[PDB]
Amino acid sequence: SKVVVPAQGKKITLQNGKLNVPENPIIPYIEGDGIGVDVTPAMLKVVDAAVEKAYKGERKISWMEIYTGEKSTQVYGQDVWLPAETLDLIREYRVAIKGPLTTPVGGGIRSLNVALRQELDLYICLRPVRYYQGTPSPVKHPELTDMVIFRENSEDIYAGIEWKADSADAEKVIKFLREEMGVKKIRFPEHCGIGIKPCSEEGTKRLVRAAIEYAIANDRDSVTLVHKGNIMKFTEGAFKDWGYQLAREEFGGELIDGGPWLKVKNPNTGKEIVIKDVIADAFLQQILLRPAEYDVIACMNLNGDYISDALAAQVGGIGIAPGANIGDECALFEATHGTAPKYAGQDKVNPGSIILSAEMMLRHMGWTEAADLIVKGMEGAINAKTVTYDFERLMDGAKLLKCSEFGDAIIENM
Amino acid sequence: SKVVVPAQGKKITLQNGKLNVPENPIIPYIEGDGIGVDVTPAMLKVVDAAVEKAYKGERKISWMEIYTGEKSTQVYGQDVWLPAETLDLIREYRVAIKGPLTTPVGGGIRSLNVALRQELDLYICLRPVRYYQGTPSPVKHPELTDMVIFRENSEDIYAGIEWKADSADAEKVIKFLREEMGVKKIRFPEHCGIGIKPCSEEGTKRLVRAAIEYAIANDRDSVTLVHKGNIMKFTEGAFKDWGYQLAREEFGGELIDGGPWLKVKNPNTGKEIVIKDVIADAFLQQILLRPAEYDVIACMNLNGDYISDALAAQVGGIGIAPGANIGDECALFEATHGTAPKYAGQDKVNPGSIILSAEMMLRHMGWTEAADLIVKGMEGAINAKTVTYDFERLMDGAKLLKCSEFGDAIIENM
Repeated sequence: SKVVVPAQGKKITLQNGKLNVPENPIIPYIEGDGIGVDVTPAMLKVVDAAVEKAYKGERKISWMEIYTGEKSTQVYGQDVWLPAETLDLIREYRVAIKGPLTTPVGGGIRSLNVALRQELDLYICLRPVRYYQGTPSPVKHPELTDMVIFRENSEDIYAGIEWKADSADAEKVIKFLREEMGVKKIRFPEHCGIGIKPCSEEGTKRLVRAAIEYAIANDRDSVTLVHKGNIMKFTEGAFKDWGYQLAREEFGGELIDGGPWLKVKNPNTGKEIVIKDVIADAFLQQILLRPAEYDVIACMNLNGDYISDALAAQVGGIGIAPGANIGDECALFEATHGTAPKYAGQDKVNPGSIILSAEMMLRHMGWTEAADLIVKGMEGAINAKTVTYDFERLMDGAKLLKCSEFGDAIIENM
Repeated sequence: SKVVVPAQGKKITLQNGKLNVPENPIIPYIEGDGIGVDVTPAMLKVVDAAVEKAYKGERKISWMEIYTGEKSTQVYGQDVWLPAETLDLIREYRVAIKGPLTTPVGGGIRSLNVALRQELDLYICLRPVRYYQGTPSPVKHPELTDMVIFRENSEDIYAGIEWKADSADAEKVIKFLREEMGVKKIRFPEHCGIGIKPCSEEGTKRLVRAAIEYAIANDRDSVTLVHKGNIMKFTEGAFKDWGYQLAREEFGGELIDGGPWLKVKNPNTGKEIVIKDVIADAFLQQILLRPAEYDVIACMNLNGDYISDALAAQVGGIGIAPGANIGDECALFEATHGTAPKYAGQDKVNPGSIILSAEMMLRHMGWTEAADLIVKGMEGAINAKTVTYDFERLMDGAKLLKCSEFGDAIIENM
């Protein structure tokens, strides 16, 4: 209704579990607030150059701007932060990409990024983190990290189920817990906020299934379920058990030694994938001390959030980390950093996160060639030390490029 | 009743907020399971040598063994994992120290370490992490880390309030949430485990109060409240607001710029302590990229758990990290690592965690001199590269010592 659909261009189609991508697909993009105004132009330009180069003019993306966040209120009016037609247009065109998003405080508005994930049921937050050679790192051996994070997106304490201290609601549920359920375990029941943490069987088996499948499809070496199950037995500990059960039941997993670890034979390469588990706080220690031992990771919403932010910091990629939210019916690729308003409009932030999310988008579309040209470009620009301000501070002998120019530097190394 | 109280020795007394420590105090210690059998002898020996050296024979600790964990079932019978008299004896003698503890699986027994903390209301988990010069680290600059963690111990999802998927209880609370509270936000209400997350005003203001107080008493530069409040507004976000409120209300905090940060003038050194906050997942990134910016940290139970484990890994101290659980009526110092049963009895694990917890014990008792001799010993043994197996693997040119012998090496560098 305020989105203008491209006259040239054809909708991607879902013909039962498989994308049928035309040569001129319409892709919805959300520009993003803050520095989205800098990074999203850089991404449209390098993706265009990568499909122009890989398919020699046969394929072309018809980009369609849709709205969410601060720009949505400037287009539809001050009150609409998430238009109902963004949800419909992402549902319809199947794959979309977005920049950083501002959620307002003061108006009872819950996180717009988590709202897109939940409203569209994009239950997989996929976070690949690997080291790009030559980026400045705080650790001695960043090259040892090559992990892919499957974070569950639709349950955990992120479901937003909570009531304020001293609200009627809070008083009411605390009353139910103490009188009807007999909980004598709340230390101070007055002036007390309450949050609900759900974890279901369906919720964890659909995310773990996608994790093992990813591991078979890419011949990864192991799947690690991380959980804090010693303290949370019926939510986090239920996640590890349902995950091992699904590896037994659906993938024909077998005990290594006398457990708990399983082996799943890859039906294509013949190799064995270890299904193991580690407690979440020991895992935060293990990615730093023994990163080469881990590969595909499956975990719940909050842990997945902490794990990927932590891992993206140790490989030097807080600003070049890609991400995707994948459901059964659509997928949303995204800059995983914030809107950083102080730099907005200055053409200086790193466009690397949304560009590498666009290569995840292209690879998902089946446009592997265009996608390999982007990570080729990326490795070469970073190796050339022809780099953005955030990388140049920490490097010696680098050439400082604006946001837009690092875009050109990715095209030059293609 | 099976503890034998020392014939020589006198109880420490609490004479309103202040410990009155005799020259021959009786200290309860829990030996610990697993490698507790190796580390606790090493600690009794170096603490004895430190008080013998500092006070030239005037002071002496009368050690009293009390029981919890696997050793408790060998002394009181197979069913008693936590004797009621351990709780009483720690309450009574005021300060105790413990080794690692085995919680059994299969018998519905919840974490014995969290049970001691809750049952005794030791609401402060204090975790000091600093780098000891010369220990092998995975990061380029471990020397930049000097932080003290005030983790809340009595609320959060750690209160153990949860019900199994498909249990009657679970069905009942899910029914209450959907019908009486109107929650349409649980994605799959069948086969669903539920955990409760409480956060009260009293609970967070008593921990934040102790954090600021610590900062005044030791002239630390800042107190950072870390929370995941953008998603959990009424538990984690309530923690940051109550913490800033307490810094305004009780410490006379003033706005820096136009907020949110506050300044608290130290009434003894005249210096300004910054009260700031950072989101928990960005913080996990910031301790690795800008560790020199943080100092005292205040946070809830789960975050505090993750933060300290992560920070102890980057300074090389997964096995030499000390810790304390402090309440208004008693304190329990502890090895913060696990029972590691494969090494138990072999005299090879690092006794460093429980020894540095004993220096926290001595400092708490007011025996500062004996306590400075232990960290003097520690720095010198580690600097001598006269070290335990876990440190020697990662170092070149080290001399390998058994557990007991690293104890002697701490006494030799005193």
